[PDB]
Amino acid sequence: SGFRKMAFPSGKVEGCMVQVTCGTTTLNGLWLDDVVYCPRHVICTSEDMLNPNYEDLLIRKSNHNFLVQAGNVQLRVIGHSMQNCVLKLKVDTANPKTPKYKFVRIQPGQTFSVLACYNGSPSGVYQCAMRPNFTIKGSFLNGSCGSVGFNIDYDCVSFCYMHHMELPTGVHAGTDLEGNFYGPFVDRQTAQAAGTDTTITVNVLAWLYAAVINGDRWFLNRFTTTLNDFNLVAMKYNYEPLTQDHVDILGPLSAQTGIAVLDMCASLKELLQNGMNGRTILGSALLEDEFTPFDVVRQCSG
Amino acid sequence: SGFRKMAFPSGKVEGCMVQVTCGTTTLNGLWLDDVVYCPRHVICTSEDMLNPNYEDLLIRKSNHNFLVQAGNVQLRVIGHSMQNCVLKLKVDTANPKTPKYKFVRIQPGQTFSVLACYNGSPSGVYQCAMRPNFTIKGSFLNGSCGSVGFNIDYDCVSFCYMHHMELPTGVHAGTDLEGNFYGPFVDRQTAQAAGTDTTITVNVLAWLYAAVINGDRWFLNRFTTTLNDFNLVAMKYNYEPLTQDHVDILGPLSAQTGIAVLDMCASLKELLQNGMNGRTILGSALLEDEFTPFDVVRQCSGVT
Ligand SMILES: O=C(N[C@H]1CCCC[C@H]1Nc1c(C(=O)N2CCOCC2)cc(Br)cc1[N+](=O)[O-])c1cc(=O)[nH]c2ccccc12
Ligand SMILES: O=C(N[C@H]1CCCC[C@H]1Nc1c(C(=O)N2CCOCC2)cc(Br)cc1[N+](=O)[O-])c1cc(=O)[nH]c2ccccc12
Repeated sequence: SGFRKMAFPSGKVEGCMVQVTCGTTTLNGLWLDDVVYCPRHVICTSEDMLNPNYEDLLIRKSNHNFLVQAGNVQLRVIGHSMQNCVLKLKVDTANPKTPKYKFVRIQPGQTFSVLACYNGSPSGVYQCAMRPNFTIKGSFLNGSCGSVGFNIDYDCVSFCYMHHMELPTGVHAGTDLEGNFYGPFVDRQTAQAAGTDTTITVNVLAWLYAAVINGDRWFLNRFTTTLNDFNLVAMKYNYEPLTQDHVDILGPLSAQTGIAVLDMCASLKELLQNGMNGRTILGSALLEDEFTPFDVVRQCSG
Repeated sequence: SGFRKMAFPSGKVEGCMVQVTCGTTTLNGLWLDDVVYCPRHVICTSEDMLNPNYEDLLIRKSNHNFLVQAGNVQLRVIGHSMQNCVLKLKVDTANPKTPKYKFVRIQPGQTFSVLACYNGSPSGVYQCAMRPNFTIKGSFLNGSCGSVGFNIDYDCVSFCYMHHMELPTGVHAGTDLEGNFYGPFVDRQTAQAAGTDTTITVNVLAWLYAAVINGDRWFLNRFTTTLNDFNLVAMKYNYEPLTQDHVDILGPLSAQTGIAVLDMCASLKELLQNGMNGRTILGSALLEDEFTPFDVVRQCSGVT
């Protein structure tokens, strides 16, 4: 029993973190085989960031303009190139702690663990969801760029996020490990803002199943509702529409608890237009949307 | 910017987790140097659990009744002894991945990270507080016993919790690495119940400081308070009383924000009186009490 916001164990990823310095900028790099991956803005001065020409800036650098430190050993850089917004630094030593890994690009609504790092050293791990507006509500200070987000399946690390920036509202933006940005953002110091966000409805329903699994049942009701009748109510409260595929993805949880998906929607609808009336669910006064159906199944089954 | 319930990186502890089996009972062990630590109830059948005499049960065991597995490798058990509620299995191999470590016993209100494990394999990490009633609000299933809680200070892992059981209300109880339970709980399947819990007041204040550090001031007010008036009010909301040691512990946060501790106490009093009125603080609609002052300074300063 119990339900916590649980991150994946971070050991496989700690073994890949390094410090990348170029000029006056120091940040974090990801060391996999004989390549270090890090944000391309490491090569910019603050004046460069106002309007950077990365191709032109990178040509002015040689391999010796990059210092890479893993622990107390300085890795020799033998080549450099860009892929989209990530810099790839070839080093003369392969990382012996390189795990089985893949680069994957995730969708809004999917969760992942973040290993927050500074100067190549881990500070902590936490669990994040990609918001529908493609930001993440992270915890990042100066020097955090290059920290990565990831999932683990069996022995294989799926890197999905590399951190690049903080927006004026204090939320964060980054790229996949192929350097493609999540959301309409650019690595330039210019006016940028997070769009209006919505709530990940499939994740809220999964978390309501987690609460029922853990004995919170006061919000279940006698009513039922159609998917289109629910979707019309949800859209008025800035909730993402529920698709039929979402319902199929909630099948396992509905079978475990015996509560039809549309019966849980009927409860969620009543929660949205009535509130919680001073009560809590799993220790929260808000409807939580940073647990996917798979996350609930995993934590409630090992 | 931002504020998250952040756990310590788990790598140094991941390399210490093993699987311990005795009979048909399996659970997790902690392998440090040539010793594996685990809950002593690994030697019990379910019939033994109502009124076990662990001295009598252990004397009937031999070294070869314990199978300890680290990955695909079996570790030969060469000795065994009990210390309070933990079993110490000596093995013929010292753990090459042993970190620098310490055994500590924490206070009510302090936090630590839990590496939840099953069959010797870590499956997740999260941050916990020792509640005032000496339980933790964990996430644990059958097979999780022997999972550990820990902090990191400098280069050293401070182990502070080993998991033993789940109480009827779904909260959790365990021991330090000496085998002494937190609270009045015992490793018997007898009627046990968490007492009534309280809110960790010094942690709520530290968290309000994190909100200020992150740029929010809407909950401050022009009032101050005496410490004794603050405690008279706060205890009517089932908040733990605030001591002068606590006030000194909030010093660094108070000095960084320019808000005196007793002025933050005034704000807390008003929050308890009014609630948030449809607002949130660092993403929460309730007053969070599972961040210590040291947690706040660490996450707001980038300690690695
Ligand atoms: O070091 C961080 N950022 C650097 C990294 C490389 C240089 C540009 C900058 N990134 C941004 C930012 C930005 O982060 N800031 C933060 C406030 O000051 C300026 C604007 C905004 C836009 Br718009 C575009 C970019 N960009 O294109 O890289 C940074 C990261 C973090 O998560 N949180 C922090 C908290 C405090 C201070 C710094 C950070
Ligand atoms: O395997 C777990 N526990 C086992 C470990 C071996 C000894 C007995 C039992 N510990 C207890 C418990 C207890 O946990 N339970 C669990 C529900 O059914 C019975 C009562 C209560 C008291 Br009172 C005393 C003890 N004791 O003395 O060990 C266990 C751990 C967990 O965190 N969460 C779970 C969720 C579901 C099922 C099991 C667990």
